[PDB]
Amino acid sequence: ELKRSIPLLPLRGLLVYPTMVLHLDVGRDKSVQALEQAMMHDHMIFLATQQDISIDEPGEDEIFTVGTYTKIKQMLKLPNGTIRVLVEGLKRAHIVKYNEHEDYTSVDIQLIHEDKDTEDEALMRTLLDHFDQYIKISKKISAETYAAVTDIEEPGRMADIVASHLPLKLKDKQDILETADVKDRLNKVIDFINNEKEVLEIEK
Repeated sequence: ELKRSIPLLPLRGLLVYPTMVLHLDVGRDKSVQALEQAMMHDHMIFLATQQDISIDEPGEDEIFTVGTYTKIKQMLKLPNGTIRVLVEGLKRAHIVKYNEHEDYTSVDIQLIHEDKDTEDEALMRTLLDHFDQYIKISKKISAETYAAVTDIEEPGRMADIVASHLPLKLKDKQDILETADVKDRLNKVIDFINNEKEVLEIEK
């Protein structure tokens, strides 16, 4: 099944699956044009993740070929010229023709099909069990960690140890190591925790 001339929206550091519903804040000129172009027609767009998160104008080489045929549900034009859109993934599809225009990129795609056994039911039971084991195990580990860190009397040592358990990029951990001053170190770690807390709430 073929869909011609679908406006392309390259995602950075984010992947949308069919049936997922989320808000997106769009700013790249060529991305807001793609949105605006879709709203002038059937409200459909093609979301495809960029491979290199640092590129601002990705060519076909820099986007994955398979992505998600998507529906714009609500679109809001912000003060600054940015757009806040609510989208819903519908179907997976693959780029089959790349129409790079001046204002935005457009793409021809072919919808991909799948598609409930009694095997499938077992596998789901297994998926849920392992997922639950993994949730249970994180909860258990992090608790033991909180209790260990609780009994630490030295500020410098508490800042280091708490930093070593947070999901921080290495360069951030290195920053902590490179912060000799204990008060400065504690502050940075507190701040890191806040970011990690805010990021969690963002992804939800």
